[PDB]
Amino acid sequence: LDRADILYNIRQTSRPDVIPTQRDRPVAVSVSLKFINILEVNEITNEVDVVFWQQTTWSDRTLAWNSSHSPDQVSVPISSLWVPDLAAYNAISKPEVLTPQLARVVSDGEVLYMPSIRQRFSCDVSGVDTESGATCRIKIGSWTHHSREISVDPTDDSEYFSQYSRFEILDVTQKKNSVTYSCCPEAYEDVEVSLNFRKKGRSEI
Amino acid sequence: LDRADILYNIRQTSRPDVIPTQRDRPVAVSVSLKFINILEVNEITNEVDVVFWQQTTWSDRTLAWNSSHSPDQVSVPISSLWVPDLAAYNAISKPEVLTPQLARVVSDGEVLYMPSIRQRFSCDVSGVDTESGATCRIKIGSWTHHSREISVDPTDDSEYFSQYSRFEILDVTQKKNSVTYSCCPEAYEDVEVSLNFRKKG
Amino acid sequence: LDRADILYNIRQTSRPDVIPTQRDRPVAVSVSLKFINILEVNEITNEVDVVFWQQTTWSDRTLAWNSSHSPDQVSVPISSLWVPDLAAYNAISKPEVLTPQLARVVSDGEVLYMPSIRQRFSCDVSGVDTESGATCRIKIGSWTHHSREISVDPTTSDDSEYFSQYSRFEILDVTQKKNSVTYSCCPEAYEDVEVSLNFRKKG
Amino acid sequence: LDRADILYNIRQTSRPDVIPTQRDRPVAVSVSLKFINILEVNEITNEVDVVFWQQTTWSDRTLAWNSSHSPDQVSVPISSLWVPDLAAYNAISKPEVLTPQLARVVSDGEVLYMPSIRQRFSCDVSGVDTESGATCRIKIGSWTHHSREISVDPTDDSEYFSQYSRFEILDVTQKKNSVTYSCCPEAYEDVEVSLNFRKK
Amino acid sequence: LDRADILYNIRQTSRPDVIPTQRDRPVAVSVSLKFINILEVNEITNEVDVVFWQQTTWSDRTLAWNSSHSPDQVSVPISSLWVPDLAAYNAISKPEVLTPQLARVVSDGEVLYMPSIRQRFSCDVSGVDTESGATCRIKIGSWTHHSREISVDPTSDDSEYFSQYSRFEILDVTQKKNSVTYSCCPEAYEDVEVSLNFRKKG
Ligand SMILES: FC(F)(F)c1ccc(OC2CCNCC2)cc1
Ligand SMILES: FC(F)(F)c1ccc(OC2CCNCC2)cc1
Ligand SMILES: FC(F)(F)c1ccc(OC2CCNCC2)cc1
Ligand SMILES: FC(F)(F)c1ccc(OC2CCNCC2)cc1
Ligand SMILES: *[C@@H]1O[C@H](CO)[C@@H](O)[C@H](O)[C@H]1NC(C)=O
Ligand SMILES: *[C@@H]1O[C@H](CO)[C@@H](O)[C@H](O)[C@H]1NC(C)=O
Ligand SMILES: *[C@@H]1O[C@H](CO)[C@@H](O)[C@H](O)[C@H]1NC(C)=O
Repeated sequence: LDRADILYNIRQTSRPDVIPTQRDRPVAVSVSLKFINILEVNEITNEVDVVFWQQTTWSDRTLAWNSSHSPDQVSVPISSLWVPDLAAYNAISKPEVLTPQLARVVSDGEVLYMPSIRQRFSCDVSGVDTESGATCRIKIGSWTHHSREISVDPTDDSEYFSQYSRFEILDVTQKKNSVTYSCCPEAYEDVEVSLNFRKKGRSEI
Repeated sequence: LDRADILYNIRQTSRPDVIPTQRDRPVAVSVSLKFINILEVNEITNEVDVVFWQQTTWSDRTLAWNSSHSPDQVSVPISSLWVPDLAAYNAISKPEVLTPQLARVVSDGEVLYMPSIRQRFSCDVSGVDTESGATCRIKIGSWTHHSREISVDPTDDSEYFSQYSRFEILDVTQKKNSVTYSCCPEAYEDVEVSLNFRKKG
Repeated sequence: LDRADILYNIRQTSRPDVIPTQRDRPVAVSVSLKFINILEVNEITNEVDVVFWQQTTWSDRTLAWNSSHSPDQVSVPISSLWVPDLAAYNAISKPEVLTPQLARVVSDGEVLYMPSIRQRFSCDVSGVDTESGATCRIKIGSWTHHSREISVDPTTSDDSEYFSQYSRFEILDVTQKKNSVTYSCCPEAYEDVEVSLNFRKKG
Repeated sequence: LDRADILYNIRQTSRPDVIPTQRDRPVAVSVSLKFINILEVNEITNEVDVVFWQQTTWSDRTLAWNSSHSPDQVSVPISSLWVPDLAAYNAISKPEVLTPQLARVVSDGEVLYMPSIRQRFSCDVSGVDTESGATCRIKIGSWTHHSREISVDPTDDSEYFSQYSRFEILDVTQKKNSVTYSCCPEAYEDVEVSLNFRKK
Repeated sequence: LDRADILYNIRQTSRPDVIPTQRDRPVAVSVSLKFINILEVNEITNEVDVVFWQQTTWSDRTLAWNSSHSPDQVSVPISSLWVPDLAAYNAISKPEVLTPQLARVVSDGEVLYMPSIRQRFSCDVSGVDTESGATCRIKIGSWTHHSREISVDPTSDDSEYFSQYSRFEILDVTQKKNSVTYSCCPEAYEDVEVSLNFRKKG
């Protein structure tokens, strides 16, 4: 197969509305945020404006092809794929996608989607101007798929962080959690990302 | 049936433009706001910028399937479903939907749609910096379907509200009302949501 | 007929690009603004930010059905209908439509479309802080259809009936009058409704 | 023919990606800006926010019909027409179109497209608070078509300016410019609009 | 062939989702920024708002036609073409495209795409108010195609198209080839690093 044949097959049999569950087991979605910049912090309102790469991986076996004498991977527009309906539960702006909306599909059906996102959050900005810094927690999970349909798992903290930010990263921790909504008995899995950061140049003058 | 068959059937037959009235009774729509954040308040202009989850449920029997050896629920893009034409009558900004535009459909045709919305309102902000706080009333009902076509029913306070807001919720009440427009004799049902909130000390 | 049949017929025979003229008479479009809020006023720049319901009615006989044992009215997405190409000639922002983009269609082909719009205008804000107030004129007409294709008419109810009690401003008077403009370029006249909003800052 | 038949024919045989050149002559595009408002001026940054009607006309003979017992003109959505790929070379914001995106098509194939646009420009704002005023020059041309494919020609310009603006128009001049760049052998046309305005 | 036939052929067959690799060589993409304006600079936050022409060229032989008694070039909407998935790795805003989204296609399959973009960047603004000025580095490369699929190469006066009305002036522009690696994957991504040396006029 060549790239043209693989992309044709995906475009033609793309069920983007259909979650690719295998034998009624959940789709395992891995999520890791790589922080690139912290642009605005407001200690009065407890709001932060951040740029991050949202590394997202899952399997969709309906995409798979025989890689013998074929590409091992192709770039696919996400409009041609099912993508997990992830939301940041404490976002106060829509995610602004800064990058081309293409995912990488591996011949075994693994999908890697990593948009660069600018987004504003409600989180704890207290201590940003101190040595120990602020800890802003961001919670990401499926909006509509509970734990029997989607599982969410986490996958240098400053490796891609801008050296030119007014802020610096002290630590990033990413832990699995579970939330319940009042309407409904099912739990939703989430990743809770704790961004420990502080303002550069905190000497009193 | 599997998910692929159910979603195919819904996409092919759901009639998103067709209100799913049964035997000329109104469609019963339930609406409840869960307040998540209060972002900006202006006591001079009487404007508030709020984030809320708009829990919306109704029945559409045209979506129903036999759940024997089948999923009991599916996630469906709202572009493939009829959705009630709800509007906040005192909104001064378009609703900004922060979440994926998917609804949950149950095999009996019950639909659950709960977008996270950021929206600005004209309401009473007087007393926000006092112990008793401000009471901002938000009115939500059908833009085009009167009470013979859509009924709106409300059916805890602070449960999902951000601990990091500058504001705190003292009380939320959600009560059924009716409005009439000058053009037309028919009443439109609404839910009136009273948000009692104050600036934290 | 049921709602499903009527909406199917409209969706299938919808010519949304085709003005529904009858026997080469103009389409009579009625426009009435119901002011809901005055949000920002700048007396230096002569700019106002207003929210209004734009009550818009016209006839499209291609939509009509026999109402015997049928609904008298249905809700239709405006993407399935011809709608008049109305513009506010002194708007300085795009109209922000706050409401679901549905119209009501009556079995005789009458259409009622009433979006809630937030929009900014260039108009006379002088006198806003006085007892007699400011008079801001908003002109709304067809962008491309002259008077032989579209006529715009005010309708024949309290000016403040839907106006927010929480606005910093109050309405003293609203008048809505028919106006015609003829440009040097072109022989044809373009109709508008001129809406005069007399308002002031509350004491 | 009636309006329904003409609009059907246009929608069905619309090649909106195909420039309507006749016998390898350029498409003659006329552009005139009618200034409506000057909203924000910054003399420090040399930026202005303006509202104008962009009167745009050209011929597309593929649209033409016999006007005997037929309308002389119809309103057509611009998504059903070829439109010139005009850009304002000194714009610093996307054009905000304030009006319905319809053009008028005449039975001889003339197209009249006149959007109301709000747009921000980088131009000379120096002297805005003086008697002689500022002169802000706006250059509009085809982004991808050289002079053998599109010619741009100027066609009152101040007549419909808002009496309520903080600013007033002293003069508008609109001239043709033809530019050959070092990169490329072909000439590109533009219209250069000089807006002489001042604070009242 | 006339323009209508060429544009019909491209619209029917161009495969915009398909990278036009020849015999498993990478697609050679040339990228050069022409700076038009510097609109806002913040020395505290190290942010700049810039307008530039992103001159972008590559070959797609699936677009080619016989130019005998035919146009040598046509204008094509980029929705009908494969375009490289270029991103500015240090952008902090979406690219605002100010121009019609059309490319020029030459009869040999060369594509020339040059959008005018307004975009905000995180870069070194230190020294902007000094004689030596600031040097702001912008890195542009493929978001999803590594060096075996896309190669990036740089291709007049640095101020030739720069606005005389900017508060800033350009001292120098240099454009060099580099490579980046991401943690997920062993493969390198080629980029152009554009160094904009500029200062405040006043
Ligand atoms: F002011 C008010 F709340 F009492 C009110 C709200 C809405 C309203 O009419 C709407 C009914 C749905 N379609 C048209 C507008 C009348 C009064
Ligand atoms: F300025 C002018 F005289 F050149 C001019 C102005 C307007 C015009 O047509 C208007 C009437 C139809 N709706 C908006 C444009 C033609 C010429
Ligand atoms: F600089 C350049 F070589 F990249 C370049 C410059 C100008 C140019 O054409 C102009 C006229 C047509 N619209 C774009 C600018 C093309 C390339
Ligand atoms: F920071 C940096 F410049 F060193 C850098 C930039 C980009 C990068 O990886 C991207 C390559 C294409 N896929 C998305 C990530 C790694 C480092
Ligand atoms: C993949 O292709 C190879 C080589 O042609 C062959 O061994 C095999 O049939 C294929 N594998 C599967 C699982 O279909
Ligand atoms: C539903 O499923 C069961 C199991 O096959 C079937 O026997 C029954 O008739 C069905 N009933 C309805 C009403 O769908
Ligand atoms: C292109 O067409 C011309 C004229 O019809 C013909 O002479 C020639 O063989 C063609 N050229 C190529 C390289 O195919």
